[PDB]
Amino acid sequence: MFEIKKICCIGAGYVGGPTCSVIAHMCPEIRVTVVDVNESRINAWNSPTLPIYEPGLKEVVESCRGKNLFFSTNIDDAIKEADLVFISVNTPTKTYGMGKGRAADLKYIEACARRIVQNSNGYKIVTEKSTVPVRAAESIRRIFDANTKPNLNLQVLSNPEFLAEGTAIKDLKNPDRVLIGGDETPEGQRAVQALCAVYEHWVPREKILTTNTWSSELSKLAANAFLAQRISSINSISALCEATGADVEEVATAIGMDQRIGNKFLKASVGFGGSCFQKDVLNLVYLCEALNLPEVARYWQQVIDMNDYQRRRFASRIIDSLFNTVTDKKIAILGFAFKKDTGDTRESSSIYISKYLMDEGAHLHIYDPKVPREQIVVDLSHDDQVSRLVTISKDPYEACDGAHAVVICTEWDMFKELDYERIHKKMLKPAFIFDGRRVLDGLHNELQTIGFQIETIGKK
Amino acid sequence: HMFEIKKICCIGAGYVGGPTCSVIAHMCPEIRVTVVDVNESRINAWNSPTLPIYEPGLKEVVESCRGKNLFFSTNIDDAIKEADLVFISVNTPTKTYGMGKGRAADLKYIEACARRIVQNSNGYKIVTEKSTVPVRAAESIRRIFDANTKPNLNLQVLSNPEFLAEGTAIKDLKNPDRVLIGGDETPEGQRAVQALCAVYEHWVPREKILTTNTWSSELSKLAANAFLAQRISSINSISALCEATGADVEEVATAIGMDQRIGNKFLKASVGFGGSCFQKDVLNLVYLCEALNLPEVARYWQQVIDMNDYQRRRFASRIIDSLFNTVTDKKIAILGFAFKKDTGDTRESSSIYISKYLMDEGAHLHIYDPKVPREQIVVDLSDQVSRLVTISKDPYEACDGAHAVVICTEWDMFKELDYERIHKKMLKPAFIFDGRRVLDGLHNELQTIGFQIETIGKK
Amino acid sequence: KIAILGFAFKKDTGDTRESSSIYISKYLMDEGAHLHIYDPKVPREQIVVDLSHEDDQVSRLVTISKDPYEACDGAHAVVICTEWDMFKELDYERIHKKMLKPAFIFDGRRVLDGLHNELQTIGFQIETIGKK
Ligand SMILES: O=c1ccn([C@@H]2O[C@H](COP(=O)(O)OP(=O)(O)O[C@H]3OC[C@@H](O)[C@H](O)[C@H]3O)[C@@H](O)[C@H]2O)c(=O)[nH]1
Ligand SMILES: O=c1ccn([C@@H]2O[C@H](COP(=O)(O)OP(=O)(O)O[C@H]3OC[C@@H](O)[C@H](O)[C@H]3O)[C@@H](O)[C@H]2O)c(=O)[nH]1
Ligand SMILES: O=c1ccn([C@@H]2O[C@H](COP(=O)(O)OP(=O)(O)O[C@H]3OC[C@@H](O)[C@H](O)[C@H]3O)[C@@H](O)[C@H]2O)c(=O)[nH]1
Ligand SMILES: O=c1ccn([C@@H]2O[C@H](COP(=O)(O)OP(=O)(O)O[C@H]3OC[C@@H](O)[C@H](O)[C@H]3O)[C@@H](O)[C@H]2O)c(=O)[nH]1
Repeated sequence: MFEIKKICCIGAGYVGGPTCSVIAHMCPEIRVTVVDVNESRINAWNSPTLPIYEPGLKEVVESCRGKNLFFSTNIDDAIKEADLVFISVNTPTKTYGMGKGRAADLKYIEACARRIVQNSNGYKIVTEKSTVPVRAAESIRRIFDANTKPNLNLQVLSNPEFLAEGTAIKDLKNPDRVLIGGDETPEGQRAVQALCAVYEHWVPREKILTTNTWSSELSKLAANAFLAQRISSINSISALCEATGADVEEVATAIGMDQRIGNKFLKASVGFGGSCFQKDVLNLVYLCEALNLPEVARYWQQVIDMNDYQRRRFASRIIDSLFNTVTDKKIAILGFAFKKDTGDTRESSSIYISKYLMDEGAHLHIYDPKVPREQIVVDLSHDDQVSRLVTISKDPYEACDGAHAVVICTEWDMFKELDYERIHKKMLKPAFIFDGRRVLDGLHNELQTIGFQIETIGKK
Repeated sequence: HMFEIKKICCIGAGYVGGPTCSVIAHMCPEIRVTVVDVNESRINAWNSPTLPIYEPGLKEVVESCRGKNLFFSTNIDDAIKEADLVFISVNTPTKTYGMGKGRAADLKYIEACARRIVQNSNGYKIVTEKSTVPVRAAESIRRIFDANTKPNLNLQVLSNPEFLAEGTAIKDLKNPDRVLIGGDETPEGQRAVQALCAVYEHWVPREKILTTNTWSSELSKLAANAFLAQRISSINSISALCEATGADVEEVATAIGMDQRIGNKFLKASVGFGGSCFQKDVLNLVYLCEALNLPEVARYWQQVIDMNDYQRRRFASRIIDSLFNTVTDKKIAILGFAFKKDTGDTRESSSIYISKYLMDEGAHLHIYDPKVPREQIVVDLSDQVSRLVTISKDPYEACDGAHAVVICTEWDMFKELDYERIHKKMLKPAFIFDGRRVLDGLHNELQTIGFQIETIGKK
Repeated sequence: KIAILGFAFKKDTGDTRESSSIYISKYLMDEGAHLHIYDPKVPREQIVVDLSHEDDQVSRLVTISKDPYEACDGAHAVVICTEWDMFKELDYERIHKKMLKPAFIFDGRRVLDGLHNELQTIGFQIETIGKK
C-alpha cells in the first residue's frame, strides 16, 4: 500500500553514509538525503575527498550524488518531506553515573526523536539503524507516544546494520541477511513491508528476515557478541600455542575445517577493535546485570577480559624482549586503524599498545596509510606525554629508521611488501619485529636470515 | 623406504573403536581389522545380532565385513603381536581423588596399553592414539616406549583424533570434514604418518587429510571440541535472556546463524549439553591452562561449563517453581535419558542432572527412553532410587497420573505422541517442559488440549 | 608401587615426629599409590600409627619393607626422604633391573650427588631438590 519515495537519514557517519549511498545506487527512483549536524563532514561528503575511507565508496557516491543522493545540513526540511527517516547516530558510552564506562547513552537518539516530532506531520516510518542498538526503538517510541499531534502517525522500525568497515560496499550490496523489526499490528506490518520493498530492489526476499523490534535488536547484540567471542576464543588458543610450541594458524585451520564451526573469524591478533564489539559486549553484560542474570553477564564479560589480556600480553612480550627498559628507545608502530582498509581508529588495539609503551617511556613513531595525523594525536592524549614521546611518520621507513623494534598492529597489505633488508640496515641491534597480525608469515626465513628477531602472536 | 599397513589392531571396542574400525574394514577390504577389548560381554555383543551400542547404520556396516576382514576378540595379545598398526581407543576417566580431582583425565589405561604393547611386540609397528579427548596421550605413550626398548623393536607413535559425533557416527566416518594425523617431524615419523594417510585415502580425499605433529594434533582437537561446546553455552545464555525479555531463542538463533561468518550449526538451545566429550574436554583444557600458568585462559574456558551448569539448574527450578515449590510424592514423567537422540549413551546426560534435582525435591520419577537400557538408568541415578525412580516401558505409562512431562532428549518419537490421550490421564494443571524445543509448532494444539507448555528460550 | 627410603625426620634416629616422610607419604596415599616404606631404625608400628588418621587407607596402600631392595622391587619410583648414609651405598644396578621403566629416583636429600653420572648411565631418571 505505502511506497517509500523520499528517505532522510539522520547521521552521515560510517553507517549512514555508505548505507544511504548504496540505497540510492540501487533505487534510482528514491530520493535519499543524508543529514548531519557536523557541517564539515557534510561538506566533505559533497567534495572530491570523502570524510571516511571505504574501498569503492567514492565510485558509488559519485554515481548518485546530485541525482538521487544528497548530503545536507538542513535537517528540518529533510525530515519534513521524508517518507522514511533513518536514525543512524552514535550512542557513546556514559562517562559518569550509573553504568559509567559500560552502558550506552541514548541522549542523541532521544534528541533525534524529539526533532522528528517537531518537524513531522502526517505518516512517516522512523527506522533506527546502527551496529549496536541498545533499547533504541523503545526510546524512540517512548518519545513519540508522549508527543502526539492530530494526524501525526509515526511508525518505529528496527533495522540493524551488519556491514563491517573496510568491506562496507560489498557487504551492503550482498548482505547475508536483512533484519527488520516492527510491531505485530496492522500498522507495524504495513511499515515493515514498505521497508522490505526498498531492500527488494537488490536483496532477494529469502534473505530478508522480519520480526518485532526487540527481537531485532537482541539478535544484533547477540550476533555481534558471537563474532567477538570467536576472536577471543582463538586468541586464548594463541596464548596456549605460545606456551606449548604449537602454531595458532595451523590450529585454527584444523578447527575451522569443521563445517559446524566454520573457518571465518579465526584469525588471532593483538586484539579486536572497532566501535562495535567492545561496546556491544559491555552493553550486553550491563543489560544482563540489570535483568538479574549475573551468570549470563559474567559469561559474556570473558570476551572482553580475554581481549584485554591479549593486548596486555602482546605489549609485555615487547617490553620483555627489550629487557624491561624502553626509556628513550625508538619503536615503530606500523598500523593505527582498527583493521585494514579504513581510516577509523575507534577502540583500535594500536591505541592500547602505544599507551602501554608510552607508559614505559618509549619514543613511538607511528605510520598508517589512511589514519589522519590529528586523529592519532587525539587518540593518544588523555598531551605533555604525547608531546614528549609520539612522532607521526609520513612513511614507514622513517618510522623504522634507528628503531629498536617494529610493531605491526594493523594488517595493511603494504606491510608485507616493505624492503626489510633496508629497514634492518638502519635499525639498532638486536632488531625486533613484533607481528601482531600474522601478516609476515612465510617471510620468517628471509627475515631471520637478514637478522631480525621475529615474534608473532600464537607462535613462539 | 615406507610402511604398508596390512593388519590393524584396535585396543578398545567402544563408541570410538568399534564404529571407526568397522568403517575402516568396510572401506579397505584388503586390510585385516581386529578390534579387541578386556570386556568379554562387549566383544560377544559385537559378534552377535545385537550390537553393544546403538548407532544408526552400524549393524549394516558390521555385518558386511565381520568375519571377512573385521574381527572382534578378547585375545588382545595376539592381535597386537600380529598388527602393523595398533590403535589405542580406550577411556580416560576423570580422576576421583588427588591433584586435579574431578577435573584432570586419568591416563592409567593408556599407560597400561602402552606397556602391554611393548610386552607383546617385536619388530616395527605404528601405534596411534585415537580418542575424542586426547590429553597428553601421545606423550605418555612415547614416554613408556622410550624407556622400554628391545633389540629390533621400533615403535612409532601417532595421534589421530576422532571427530565423529555419536548418533551420526557412520555418516561422519564415511564423509569426515577432515582427518587429523599427528606424527614426529623425523624421517621415521613421516613414514608412519604417510602409512596412516594411505589407509584413509581409500575413501577420504587427500585435500581433507591434515598432517602435523602429535601435540598440535591433540591441541587442535581439545580446542575444536571446546569451540563446539562454547556455541551451545553461548546460545543457551541467550535463551535465558530471551525468557527474561519476551523473545524466542529459536528466532534469534536463525538471525544469528544467517551470518556466514558464524554459521547456522550448533545453535540449538537445550537443557544443556552432555556426552563424554565436551565437559571432560573443557575441564582438561582449563586444568592444562592452570598448570601452564595461564589463569586468564583457564577462567575464559571455564565459563562454558559454568553456563551449562546454570542452564540445567535454571530448567530444573522452573519445573519446581511451576509445581509451586513442593513436589513431594508428585509423579513426573522424564521423556529421554540419552545425552542426545539416536544413541543409547547416557554419559553426562542432562537427564541425569535434571532427574537428581527433582529427586532431591522428593519427586516420583517415571523415566522412558527408547534405547537406554533400564539398568543403566538405575546406575546413573544411584535407597533414594528405590523410593523415587520407576523405569517405564512406554511413555504413556510414565505420563499416567503425572503432574508434569519433562522432555530431556530430542527423540523424534516424542513429537508424535498422542498428547490428547496423555492430557486425559494427567493431573491438572498438567505441564509439559520441553527442554529440547521438539514440540515447537504443536504449541497451539497443546494449549487447546489444556497443557501448560514451558520451553527453553521462550516464555 | 613407590619405594619410600627413609622415614625418620633425619638420619641416625628412630624418631619420626613431624618427619617430612609422613607428609610426602600422605600426599602419595591421596593419589592411590602403593607405598613400600623402608627405614633402618624406625619401628614398623610407628609408621603405621603415623600414616593413620586401625586405618583402612593404610591397610590398602602401605607396606613396611624389611630391606630396601624389597621396597624397590617392581617400583616405579624410589623417593629418598631421610639422608641415611646406607642409601648412597645401595646396589642401584640391581635396583634398576627390577624396577618398572621409566625408573625414577627422587632424591629429597641430595645424598646421591656425585652418583648422578653412574645412575643416568644405569638408566634412572634422577630428580633432586634444587636442581633440574
Ligand atoms: O544528534 C545527533 C547525533 C549524532 N549525529 C551525527 O551522527 C553521526 C554518527 O556517525 P559516527 O561515525 O560517529 O558513528 P557510526 O555511523 O559509525 O555509528 C556506529 O558507531 C557508533 C555506535 O554508537 C553505533 O551503534 C554504530 O552504528 C555523526 O556524524 C554525528 O555528527 C547527528 O547528526 N545528530
Ligand atoms: O578473525 C578476526 C576477525 C576480525 N578481527 C578484528 O576484529 C575487529 C572487528 O573487525 P570486523 O571485520 O568485524 O569489522 P567491524 O567492527 O567494522 O564490523 C563488526 O561490527 C559491526 C557489525 O555490523 C559487523 O557485522 C561486524 O563484523 C577488528 O579489529 C579486526 O581486526 C580479528 O582480530 N580476527
Ligand atoms: O585398558 C583398557 C581400558 C579400556 N578398555 C576398553 O576401552 C573401551 C572404551 O570404550 P568406551 O565406550 O568406554 O569409551 P569411548 O570409545 O566412547 O571413548 C570416548 O569416551 C571416553 C573418553 O575417555 C575418550 O576420550 C573418548 O574417545 C571399553 O570398552 C573398555 O573396556 C580396554 O580394552 N583396555
Ligand atoms: O546445537 C546443539 C548441538 C548439540 N547439543 C548437545 O551437545 C551434546 C553433544 O552433542 P554432539 O552432537 O556434538 O555429540 P558428541 O558428544 O557425540 O560429539 C562431540 O564430541 C565428540 C567429537 O568428536 C564430536 O566432533 C563432537 O560433536 C549433546 O548433549 C547434544 O544434545 C546441543 O544442545 N545443541
